[PDB]
Amino acid sequence: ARPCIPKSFGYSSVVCVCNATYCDSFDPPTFPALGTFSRYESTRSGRRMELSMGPIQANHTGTGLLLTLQPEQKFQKVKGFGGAMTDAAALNILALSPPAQNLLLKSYFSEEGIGYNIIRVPMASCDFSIRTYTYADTPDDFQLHNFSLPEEDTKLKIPLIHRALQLAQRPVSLLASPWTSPTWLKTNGAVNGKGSLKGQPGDIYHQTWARYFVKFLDAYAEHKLQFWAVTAENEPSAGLLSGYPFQCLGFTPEHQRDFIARDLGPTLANSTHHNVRLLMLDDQRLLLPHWAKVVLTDPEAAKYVHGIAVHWYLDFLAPAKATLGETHRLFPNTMLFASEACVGSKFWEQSVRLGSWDRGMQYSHSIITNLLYHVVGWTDWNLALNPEGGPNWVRNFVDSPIIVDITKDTFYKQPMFYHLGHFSKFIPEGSQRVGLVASQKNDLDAVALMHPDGSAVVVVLNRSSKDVPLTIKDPAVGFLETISPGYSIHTYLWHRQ
Ligand SMILES: *[C@H]1O[C@H](CO)[C@@H](O)[C@H](O)[C@H]1NC(C)=O
Repeated sequence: ARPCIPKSFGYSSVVCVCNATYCDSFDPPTFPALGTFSRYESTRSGRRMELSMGPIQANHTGTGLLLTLQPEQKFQKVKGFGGAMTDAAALNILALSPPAQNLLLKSYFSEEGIGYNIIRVPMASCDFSIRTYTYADTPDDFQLHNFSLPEEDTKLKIPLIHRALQLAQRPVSLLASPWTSPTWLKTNGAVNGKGSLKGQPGDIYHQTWARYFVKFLDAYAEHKLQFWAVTAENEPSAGLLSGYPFQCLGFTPEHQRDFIARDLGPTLANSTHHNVRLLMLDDQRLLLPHWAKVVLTDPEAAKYVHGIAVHWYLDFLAPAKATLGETHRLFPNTMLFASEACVGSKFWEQSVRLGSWDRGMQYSHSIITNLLYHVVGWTDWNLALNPEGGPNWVRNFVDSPIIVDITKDTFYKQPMFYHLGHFSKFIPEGSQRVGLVASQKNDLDAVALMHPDGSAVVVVLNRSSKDVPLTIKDPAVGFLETISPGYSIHTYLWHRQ
């Protein structure tokens, strides 16, 4: 194990420096006997996922807040955690020396890292690319004979994905999402701007688009990479806003409904990739529960939809109860998955804030809220960016857990990285969220889950400045006496047998 090498850039906290020959890492996991718990702590004051151990006694010496585990109250099962392998992220990673590259990849997917098991893959270009393009830019090739993968996939994205799964501690699932389709298939013949597919669901246009997903999946299959799921379109509501800058393809909720039912679903279901999951929406949760009602209430469409994917930033504000909550109630069997979660856009804030503890807290808090509202998985945006928040052919407006400084063969791990880690590293796929009852009103954000092996995992986030005394109870083991320091994030682990 190697500790974090702190560096400050004038913000609330520090970043962990990593170069070609050094990067903070964890030792293989070793779970303690019954009556003992493990604590991983990170604090704005510097500490980064530091490990410590303590006892779980049958005696309760705490007189403050009490969180009781209710393993019997069971909810959703976790799919996993990850990030997007965009053109930008791959260019930044591939800009470091090979040795540095592996330390970065291990940071994310290795047991020595935080164990990512999900990777979102853009289908062709998006705003985080250094050039506009699709897999079939040659006009009027409805049978997609010239469909092919550019250097971005074959030289950048794909090789990095392979290297990721190799280092991968756990099985990694791949999620694919399109931004725009060839311009000749669109009403406005542009990669961006207000424009949807031409004609209506069912014609040669929509059929050509549907085929495109299959062509993508084949091309990747040819490269020994199979996907777990695909989104019907990235942020489809954006393609309805006149003059949208990023590559898009607008779909009204009705249009997505007819498209899934008429073209995408049938075409996918009739291909050798029929086992690939189809996720709808993949947009801001403010569009729920409406978008859900329009699509899922149509059997011809619903039968093809495995789950609803949501985005929603952090700098802004949204009500989870009215959005994720209501949607689960109306459709309890359609999983909710977070396909994109970024932050750092406030018009007054710098795009990339090296060491910002606030942005980290926004991730852990947002992940906790999602978990409390049935979400089964999390997919961060760009896996890595430069200090300017790029490259982005349109404009930099978001941060990233890892920032690469190309000119010094070094990369920085932001508070964001560890906050994500507090979850992704200790919540393997298959884990199931369970009850965690607070004895009284408090200022902490907590969530409990049960590993597939039965052990317990509890994350406690303290966004306040004051230290909060806390007692955690597992009816089967006893009481865990601890303290949640102001501006900290904890993750407890313990055997229940
Ligand atoms: C960065 O890695 C360690 C950590 O600070 C440092 O000692 C080393 O000199 C740096 N790498 C190089 C070769 O500059």
